[PDB]
Amino acid sequence: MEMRVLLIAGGVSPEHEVSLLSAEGVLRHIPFPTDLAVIAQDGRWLLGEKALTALEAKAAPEGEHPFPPPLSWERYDVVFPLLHGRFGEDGTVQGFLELLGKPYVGAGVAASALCMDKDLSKRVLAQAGVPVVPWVAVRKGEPPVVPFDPPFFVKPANTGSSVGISRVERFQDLEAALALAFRYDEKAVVEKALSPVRELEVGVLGNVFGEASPVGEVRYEAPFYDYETKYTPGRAELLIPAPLDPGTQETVQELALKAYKVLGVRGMARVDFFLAEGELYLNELNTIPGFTPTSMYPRLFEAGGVAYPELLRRLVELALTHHHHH
Amino acid sequence: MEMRVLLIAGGVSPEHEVSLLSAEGVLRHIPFPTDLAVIAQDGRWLLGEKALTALEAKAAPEGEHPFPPPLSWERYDVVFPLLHGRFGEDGTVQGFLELLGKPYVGAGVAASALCMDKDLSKRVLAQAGVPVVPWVAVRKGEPPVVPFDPPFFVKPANTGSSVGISRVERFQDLEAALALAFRYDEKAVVEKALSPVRELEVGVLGNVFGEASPVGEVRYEAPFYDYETKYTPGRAELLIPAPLDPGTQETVQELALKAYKVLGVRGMARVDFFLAEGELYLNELNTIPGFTPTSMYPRLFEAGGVAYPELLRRLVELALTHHH
Ligand SMILES: Nc1ncnc2c1ncn2[C@@H]1O[C@H](COP(=O)(O)OP(=O)(O)OP(=O)(O)O)[C@@H](O)[C@H]1O
Ligand SMILES: Nc1ncnc2c1ncn2[C@@H]1O[C@H](COP(=O)(O)OP(=O)(O)OP(=O)(O)O)[C@@H](O)[C@H]1O
Ligand SMILES: [Mg+2]
Ligand SMILES: [Mg+2]
Ligand SMILES: [Mg+2]
Ligand SMILES: [Mg+2]
Ligand SMILES: [Rb+]
Ligand SMILES: [Rb+]
Ligand SMILES: [Rb+]
Ligand SMILES: [Rb+]
Repeated sequence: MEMRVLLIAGGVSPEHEVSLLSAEGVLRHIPFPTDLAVIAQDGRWLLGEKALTALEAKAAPEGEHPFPPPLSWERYDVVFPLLHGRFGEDGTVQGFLELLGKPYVGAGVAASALCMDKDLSKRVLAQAGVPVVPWVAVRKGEPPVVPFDPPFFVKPANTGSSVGISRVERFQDLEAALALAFRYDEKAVVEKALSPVRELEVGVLGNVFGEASPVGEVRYEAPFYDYETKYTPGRAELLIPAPLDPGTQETVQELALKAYKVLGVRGMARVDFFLAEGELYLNELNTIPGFTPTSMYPRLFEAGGVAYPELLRRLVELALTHHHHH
Repeated sequence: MEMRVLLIAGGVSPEHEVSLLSAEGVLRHIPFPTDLAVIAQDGRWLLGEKALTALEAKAAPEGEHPFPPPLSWERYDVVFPLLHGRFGEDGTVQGFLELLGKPYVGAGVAASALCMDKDLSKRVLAQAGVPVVPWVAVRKGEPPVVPFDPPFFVKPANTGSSVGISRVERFQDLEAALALAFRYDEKAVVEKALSPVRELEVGVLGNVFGEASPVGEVRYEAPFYDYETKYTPGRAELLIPAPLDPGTQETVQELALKAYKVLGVRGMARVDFFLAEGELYLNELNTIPGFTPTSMYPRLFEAGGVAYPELLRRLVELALTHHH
């Protein structure tokens, strides 16, 4: 194999540890020679053997090299950013790689920024006619104006892994939920809580001609699909294909591919939906989905006949056929 | 407080030369010690004396240092990207500066990326209830479907300075218009042309919650506000305050601030509008407006009591305010 890939994991967002878990899964299956670079929680980079050491430790609070790191970029044919959340999944790292001129996996600057913002992505989806849950944006230090009645879900606008998210039952509890959310972002969303709800997820793979995996369903005992439920082995019930009538599954895949085109994604996405009283809502799109042992995206494509090494090989090829097209 | 500013100008977009002219304006009025760095048209950087030489020449086709440059970033307290268009105004350079950790002037990654894309920004604004002209996007290689009558304006979705824009009067000319646009972007927009039309502009200054300048109106003799009209001395007249009914000036300023807040813009924008048959349309936001001798943003704020050195002072201060 002449191909050489640079995997970047870790990061400064609250999903630092999740990103390192995703790295273990990708490195276990990727069929190209791949080097790891870790972004420690302080923003400094660990390279070579120190990055592997940090991987085993499953967290890297302190790094060695201030950005930009002394990394030999010219050794790598493709860069694979596996950095969930702010400063990784939101276009920041993508902007750096664009300036380096390196082919890289996944969505570009604008689609990455847009899909990380739960307010702006919903505006664009709603404008395209995609159903989304009623919501309002709230900015820090500005009084909330919620045209609908609780229960609410309150989120930092740029969150992942359910960090900073509250299920809010009483309006009295809103200001506490917003204040938690504002620990992670200057902007929060307040959404109408669907209850009861089923949670459906579908993977997409492609640049211009996205293709959808089978639909999967998540079930759990907790009050919502929270951080502990997402990453504690065994806690989440991952059902593939979703135990749903085939027509609803078809509508979910159609909506996912529509949203992928509307939001301008490339490389990959995991698209999350809610199903409530027969109605589908697109919840969000994640441009760098998790690859942890409890993550849906590699499992969805496995069920669709795309094995884990093949899935990773296709992501790397799509990175190269995007760049060549310019 | 000590304050040393690093100004970056030039860039790889078609607004390269415009950006160097903006740099001349900024350097003439900025009240802080400021060094220039130039991105040449080939993407390589010029530092120190070679950057000032590039600036004097008003164009830098070739640079010295491949990205990322050996620039002594620690010497600067604030970075001021003055790079108009693709790879300077669209979030890419902002993403690098975010990872560098330095305060920097103007909109962040997401607001920069969205305001540069004429299709995406119209989607968001239209959803938020801001009036915008009818439009469609066209991807390179796909057949356009334009569901309204000509005339049209055809544009690269990422353009600035009117580069690659055509007024299309008949369907037979659409193909040539789109081929022109696709030299500059993989996505084009086709908009319903308003005709006749008046053009209004408002400056915004601030972080997310902005303050609006007076409204200015641009007049010119050319068929539209094109590259030559924009940058040739005397071709464009700025009427400030614009001749509007009082309800209309207020509506323009409210719409600008609403769009600014929805998009989450920081630092500055110049927000452009159309007025046709008494109806307002928001045309675009520019997060790195021009500072050339014929540019409107410094004049809009001059008319609202904010002189040029004070405008630049507030932009640098806003960058630090956000960073803290
Ligand atoms: N409007 C809602 N109604 C019901 N449940 C919700 C709603 N919004 C969020 N949730 C619950 O919170 C979970 C996380 O919300 P969301 O998908 O917005 O967060 P995330 O942090 O972006 O997720 P991921 O880790 O997939 O990136 C959902 O899986 C669901 O359990
Ligand atoms: N829909 C339209 N109807 C009428 N005139 C138009 C329309 N779109 C563009 N124009 C004309 O084309 C000019 C440039 O359009 P636009 O503002 O979209 O380009 P830009 O390159 O982003 O401008 P800037 O240099 O201000 O960034 C307008 O100022 C106007 O003269
Ligand atoms: Mg998410
Ligand atoms: Mg989710
Ligand atoms: Mg513009
Ligand atoms: Mg304009
Ligand atoms: Rb997301
Ligand atoms: Rb809304
Ligand atoms: Rb713009
Ligand atoms: Rb449209």
